Amino acid sequence: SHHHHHHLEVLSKYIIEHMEEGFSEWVILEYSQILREVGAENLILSSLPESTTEKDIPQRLLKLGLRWTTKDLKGINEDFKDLELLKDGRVCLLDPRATIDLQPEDATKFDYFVFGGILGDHPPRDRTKELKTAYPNLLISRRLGDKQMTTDTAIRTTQLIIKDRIAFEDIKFIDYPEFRFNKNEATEMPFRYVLDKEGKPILPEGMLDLIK
Ligand SMILES: Nc1ncnc2c1ncn2[C@@H]1O[C@H](CSCC[C@H](N)C(=O)O)[C@@H](O)[C@H]1O
Repeated sequence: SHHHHHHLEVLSKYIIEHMEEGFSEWVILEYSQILREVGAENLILSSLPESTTEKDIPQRLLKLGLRWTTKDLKGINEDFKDLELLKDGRVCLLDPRATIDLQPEDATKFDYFVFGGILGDHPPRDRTKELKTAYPNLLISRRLGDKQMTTDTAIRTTQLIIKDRIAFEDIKFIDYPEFRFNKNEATEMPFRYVLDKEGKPILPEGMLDLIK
């Protein structure tokens, strides 16, 4: 049969450079949330190890239609005909150490938004800089405020700024929220989270259950 080889993909893009070994439960929950929020057609998981095959991708992510590749930023265009050439200046790296905060007018300046697929540590190990130094002529950096976010929070904030055109200063965050389940067990999450319409921090589905 010849009809299922169709390049239907042709009919803002988010790129996560996977920088973890394998897929921990937390990574799977975060990536799942990202897929649900930006859509499988608008997300690329890149830079997976060269030995990566479909059996190495978690079934929770494949079920959501994850588009993934072992190519890095410079090779992605070979793999997806639908991805506009990643070109110098039009690719934004979201970087906690950028000088300039992302603003809605940056929607006119960039076509691709790149994030480290990193489970951040505290203190940060500044691994996102690796990305900036790996592609010195491709990427232009933008910040999302002065506090570390998880990958799914950073993508959610970027979508609020770029698609919904909301200024960074207008986004309601909660910094380092505590989740207490009894008078003796509590967990403070050392990241900045977006607040939902109900005043609660937005976490990936199942994250709360995992923390407890
Ligand atoms: N304040 C901020 N500004 C811009 N991007 C951010 C951000 N906080 C998180 N991100 C995005 O979310 C990703 C995961 S968090 C950063 C990992 C941390 N630097 C460490 O090495 O431990 C980053 O790679 C970045 O792309």
